Amino acid sequence: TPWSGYLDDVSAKFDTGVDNLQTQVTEALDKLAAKPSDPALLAAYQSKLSEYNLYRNAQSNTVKVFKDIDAAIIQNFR
Amino acid sequence: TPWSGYLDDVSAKFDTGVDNLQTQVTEALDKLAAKPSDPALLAAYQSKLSEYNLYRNAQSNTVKVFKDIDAAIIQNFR
Amino acid sequence: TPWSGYLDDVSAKFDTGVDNLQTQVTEALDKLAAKPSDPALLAAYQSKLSEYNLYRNAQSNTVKVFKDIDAAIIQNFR
Amino acid sequence: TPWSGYLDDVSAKFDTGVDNLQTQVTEALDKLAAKPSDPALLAAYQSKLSEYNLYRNAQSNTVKVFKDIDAAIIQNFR
Amino acid sequence: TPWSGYLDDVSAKFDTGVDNLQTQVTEALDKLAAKPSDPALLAAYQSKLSEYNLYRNAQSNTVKVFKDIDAAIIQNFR
Amino acid sequence: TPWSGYLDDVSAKFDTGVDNLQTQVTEALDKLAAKPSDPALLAAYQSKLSEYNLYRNAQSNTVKVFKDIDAAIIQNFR
Amino acid sequence: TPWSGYLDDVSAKFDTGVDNLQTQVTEALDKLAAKPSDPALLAAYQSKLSEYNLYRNAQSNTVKVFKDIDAAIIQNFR
Amino acid sequence: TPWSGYLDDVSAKFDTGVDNLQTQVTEALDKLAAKPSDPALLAAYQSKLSEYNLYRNAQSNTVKVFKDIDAAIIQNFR
Amino acid sequence: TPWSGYLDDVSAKFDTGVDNLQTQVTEALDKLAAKPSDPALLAAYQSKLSEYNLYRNAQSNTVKVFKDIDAAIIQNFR
Amino acid sequence: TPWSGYLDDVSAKFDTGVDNLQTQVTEALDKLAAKPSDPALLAAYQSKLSEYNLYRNAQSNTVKVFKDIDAAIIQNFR
Amino acid sequence: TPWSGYLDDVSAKFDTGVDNLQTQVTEALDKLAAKPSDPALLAAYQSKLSEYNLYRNAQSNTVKVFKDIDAAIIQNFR
Amino acid sequence: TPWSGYLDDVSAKFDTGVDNLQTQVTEALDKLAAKPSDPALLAAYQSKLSEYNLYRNAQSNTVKVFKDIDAAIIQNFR
Amino acid sequence: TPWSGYLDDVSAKFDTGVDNLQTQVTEALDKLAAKPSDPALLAAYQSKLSEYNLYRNAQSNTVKVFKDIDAAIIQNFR
Amino acid sequence: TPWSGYLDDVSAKFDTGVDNLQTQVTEALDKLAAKPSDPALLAAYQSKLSEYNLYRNAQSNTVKVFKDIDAAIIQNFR
Amino acid sequence: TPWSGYLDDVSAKFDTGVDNLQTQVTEALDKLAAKPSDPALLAAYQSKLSEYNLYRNAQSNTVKVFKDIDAAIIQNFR
Amino acid sequence: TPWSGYLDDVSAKFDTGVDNLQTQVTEALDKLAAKPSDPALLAAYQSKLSEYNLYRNAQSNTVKVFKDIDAAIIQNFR
Amino acid sequence: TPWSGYLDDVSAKFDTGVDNLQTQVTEALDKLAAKPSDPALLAAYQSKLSEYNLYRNAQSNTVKVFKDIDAAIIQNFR
Amino acid sequence: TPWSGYLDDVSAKFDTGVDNLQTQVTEALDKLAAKPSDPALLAAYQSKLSEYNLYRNAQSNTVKVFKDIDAAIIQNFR
Repeated sequence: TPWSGYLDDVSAKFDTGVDNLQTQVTEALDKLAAKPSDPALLAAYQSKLSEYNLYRNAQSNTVKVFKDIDAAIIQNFR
Repeated sequence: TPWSGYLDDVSAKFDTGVDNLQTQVTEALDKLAAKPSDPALLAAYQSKLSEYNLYRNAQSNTVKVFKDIDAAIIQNFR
Repeated sequence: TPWSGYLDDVSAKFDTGVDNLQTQVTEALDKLAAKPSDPALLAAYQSKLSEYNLYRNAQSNTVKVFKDIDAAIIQNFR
Repeated sequence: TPWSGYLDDVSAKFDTGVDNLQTQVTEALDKLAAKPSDPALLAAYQSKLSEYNLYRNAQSNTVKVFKDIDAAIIQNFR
Repeated sequence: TPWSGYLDDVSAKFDTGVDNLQTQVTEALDKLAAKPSDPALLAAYQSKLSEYNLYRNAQSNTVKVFKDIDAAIIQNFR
Repeated sequence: TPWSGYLDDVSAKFDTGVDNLQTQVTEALDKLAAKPSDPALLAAYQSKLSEYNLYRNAQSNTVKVFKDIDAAIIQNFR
Repeated sequence: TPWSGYLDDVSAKFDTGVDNLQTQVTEALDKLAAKPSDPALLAAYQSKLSEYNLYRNAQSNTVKVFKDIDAAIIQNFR
Repeated sequence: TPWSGYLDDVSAKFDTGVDNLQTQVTEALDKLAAKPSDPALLAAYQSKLSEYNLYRNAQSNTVKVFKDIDAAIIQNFR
Repeated sequence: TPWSGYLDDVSAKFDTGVDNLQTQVTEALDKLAAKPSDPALLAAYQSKLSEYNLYRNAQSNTVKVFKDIDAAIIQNFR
Repeated sequence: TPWSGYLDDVSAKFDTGVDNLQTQVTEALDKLAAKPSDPALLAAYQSKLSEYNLYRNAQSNTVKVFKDIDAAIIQNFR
Repeated sequence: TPWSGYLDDVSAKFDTGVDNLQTQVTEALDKLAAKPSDPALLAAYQSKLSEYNLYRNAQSNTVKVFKDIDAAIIQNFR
Repeated sequence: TPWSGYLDDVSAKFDTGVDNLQTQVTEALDKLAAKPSDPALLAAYQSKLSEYNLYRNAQSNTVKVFKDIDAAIIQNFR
Repeated sequence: TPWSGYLDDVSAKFDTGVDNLQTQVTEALDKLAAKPSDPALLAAYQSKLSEYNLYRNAQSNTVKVFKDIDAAIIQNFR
Repeated sequence: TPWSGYLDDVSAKFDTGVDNLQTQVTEALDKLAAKPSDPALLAAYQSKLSEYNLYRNAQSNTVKVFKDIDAAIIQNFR
Repeated sequence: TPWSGYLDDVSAKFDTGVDNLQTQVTEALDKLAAKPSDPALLAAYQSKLSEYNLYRNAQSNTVKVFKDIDAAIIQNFR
Repeated sequence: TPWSGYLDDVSAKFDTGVDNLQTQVTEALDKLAAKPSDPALLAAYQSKLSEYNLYRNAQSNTVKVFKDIDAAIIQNFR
Repeated sequence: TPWSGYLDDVSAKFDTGVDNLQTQVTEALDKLAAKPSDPALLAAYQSKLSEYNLYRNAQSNTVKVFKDIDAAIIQNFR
Repeated sequence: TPWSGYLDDVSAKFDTGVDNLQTQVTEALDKLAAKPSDPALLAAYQSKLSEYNLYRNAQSNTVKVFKDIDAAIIQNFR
């Protein structure tokens, strides 16, 4: 079993919270790259890519805050 | 069950809001391509295609706004 | 009763200040998705969506300022 | 009964002063990780996380001051 | 009473400024569709439709400007 | 008498510098909404609205600079 | 009568120096939360909030300096 | 005296530059509407209307450029 | 073997997704330049060129988004 | 050797694709100007001139599209 | 003699570099407003206005860069 | 005569070094607030405000350094 | 000597490139207005007017392109 | 020998990469200004000008990216 | 067997408490250096590196405190 | 053999992790500068340059973090 | 001979490392201010100004680091 | 042979432990000062300078500790 600290648990709640968004973006890209002119594939890939962008930004900026909550507590040990 | 975020729900409200506009445009194109000289088929395909254009533009520009509402909130985490 | 700090009160003043803007945007989207070609539904949804964008941006950037007012006071404890 | 000194009492006044902020941040993270694109979940998680940051900073910098009040009195015993 | 923000008030000044232009275009269309060969109905419907086009364009581009005035002020909070 | 700090004085110099631009835009909108097809009302409202846009942007970006001049001086107290 | 030391007097000179800035920010927030799209309410709340930020930072960093002037004198008793 | 900014002065240079073109178009329309078959009235109204079209287009596109010169300077304040 | 990062893989999925669209546009141009008056060559070159335009725009705007997803994560390292 | 970019190569494929259409139009004009009443010279010059018109329009509108494909890629560098 | 810092000297090099472009635009506007239908006045005013636009944009964006060169040096004093 | 220490002399060298920059910014603001659409007033106020920002930052960060040079010498008395 | 920027030089290359086309159109109009029934004057005025139309369109659309080349470079200063 | 940094080398690779495109555009303009009605000169000048536009845009946006690669490394020195 | 004092035991509790965080950071760096554009590798390396930073800071500041607890006891021997 | 510390090893893992990205960007620039109008060269250079940007940012921000991990340990020696 | 410490030598290595970049920026500004519409002068001034920005930032942030290396050694004298 | 005490041996273990870091920083500065815009020279100089900073801080804080170990033993002679 690999070790997971608290920032790993905060980061992996977004990983387990979305089910297969990492797959659905790669699947919708492979459908779009086969035919980049279908409106139904562009509108589906816009929605999946614009959610993967907000997924990664929320999952990164949350880890950045809890790292700043912790580093300001460890600063007060000494 | 495939995962659906909030931009998927906003995009699929237009998908479920129109019933079979994705079908009616493809059906009216197949009737028009068989006979591209009937005024009744041209006038019916003009109406269906000009609604599919506004369908896709509204469904795309709405996802683009809610992606900008969200990305300016996630910007304020840190 | 759930706990509410000062940034919750600042954030919920915008929530209680608008009455049902969270509802009126979802209602106007459901009317627009049923018929994305009516000018009266597009002009009503433009106004509601452009107010929900300014609602969320003002409600987020205000919380961000009061969080920076507070964190610069707590910095001066030690 | 576990022993609690004076710095434990100062630290646990913040723990008992907030009711369930340690829970509400973990609950709002679990709601946000399931859907990191809802503006209502981002705006609620911004407020809860920005209060948990000020909670921990005030609860840490207060313990640090009272530890410096005490260590400068114990310095004057000898 | 439904909530109305400032962009709703700017949009509804055009709605209340014209009296029944939303009705007069629908009435003139119903008179024209019954007989699309009368010059008096075509010349009356041209005038009503060409005013409804300028009505919607002015009512939309004004909301778009005041949304850009506001979003550049909210940008300067932080 | 309400209190006015230095950023209030900088903001209200633009308010007192224009005489009744806040009125002239609302007056020209009410004349335009009554008849959104007159070229003389559109050309007068374009000029008033394009000045109100530059009025608010200059009045906001100036307050933002003097707030950054001050916050970098208060940073140097400690 | 509650006791007030010298750092209370330095802190309350800023409290009595501004008249009702603690009120004017809460009043301007309540006007802005009712309508977060009025440029006149955003420009007035920007000025009041950007003064309350400099008010609290100056009132905190001044107390921090006089606490360091005093603690370096009390250090020289022994 | 009503206030006039710089875009008002640029717009009113076209207003004062033509003398009574706003009158001469309305006068030539009233002469043409009384008799829309005189070649001398049609040829005079063609010239006046085709100058009023270029008058309004030049007076509008000039205000639009100077509004873009200014907004790109105010962008560089911050 | 040349190195390929993740943006190379996203860009080359469009390259491998279309088979020989880079060839079919150059072949249809060489057939059209030999005879730019055949309707069958113009209608075939319109379809191929209008797909190569959407191919390059989708393949470029996708790389631009994933470059912005990544640069906002690398921003949060420090 | 003069330099030739990609738009030069696209433009010169039409130049090399037609053999001597730039010559055949000038030759057929010189034969027609010597005798502008021969039906065989008018019918031959109609065909050559109507092909030179479609030659230049296709050769110009193709360069215009590839210039818009490129400028939207260079837009995504930054 | 009025004081001139380095950003004044950078801004006034554009002012002294053009001779009377601030005059030539106002002169060409006064000639165009007297007759907004002369092609020779429109083509001369297009050239003067399109140079005044690039004059102000270059003169503003240069001051903005040297202000950012300086503010990043003054940041390194402390 | 008011007393002036060494940090007063360092701070007032910037005050006497600029002649009337405290006046020229207030004069250029009063000219800009009367007409916030003139490019010549915006470009002059950009230069004056961007110099007043660097004036105050250099005059503050220099006092902050000499206060740290001195406080580390007074630390070595005992 | 009047100042001439680069767009003046591009515009005046067309002015100096044609010799007296501005004169020859005015001369051919004065000959045609004296007798608007001579085929030799109509055929000469058709050729001169149809060249003055292409002269002004090429001289205007070239200035418009070089103004867009420049404004996209000045955009990249900051 | 004049000094050339890395952004000079990136900018001058486009300068040396095209041979005489700066000359060929000025030569094709001088041929077009002498006769702005020849289709062969318009079609040759369209190709040269549309390549000079993409030349300058690529040469500018590349320098802008490498300036942003460098400024984010120099940011990490301190 | 190497000797381990009490500060070694406090330091090695963090070493044995994390399992292979010293390995997982080096493994995630080697995966990221092979492809520094994958969002899944950047988001995984952000979490591992931000935990290794808090690991080392907590493991260092704890040893620093227990070294100060001990040195103030050994000071009281004599 | 040149000396390499730990930050050299962290920096050179990105150097050895990409194979010849420092070469492929310089090769793709030399191909693009020879012809800055080919869509295939622009789309290949966009991908290589957007990966070199993320390469340098990740390789710089990682060295910056490990320098801050180390400097906070060396701070705890004394 | 003026005295030069080690930070003077570090600062003047950038001064002697660039040859005449302080001159080439002032020369390119004087050429650009004479004609702020030439693309060749804008593209040359963009490259020189964007190198002078990185010159001053690297030359300032390096002096700032070596001043922090030294001040942390002089801190350890006592 | 110059005399070397124990603190000289502790200080010179860092001097002999790094091979030519005192040279590699001076060599990388001389390469960077010749061209302060190359990303490869900035990224190499960042790594060398950030190691020279940790080299000097570790080599200074170690001498400071062993000087405090010794001075507390010499204190116990009498």
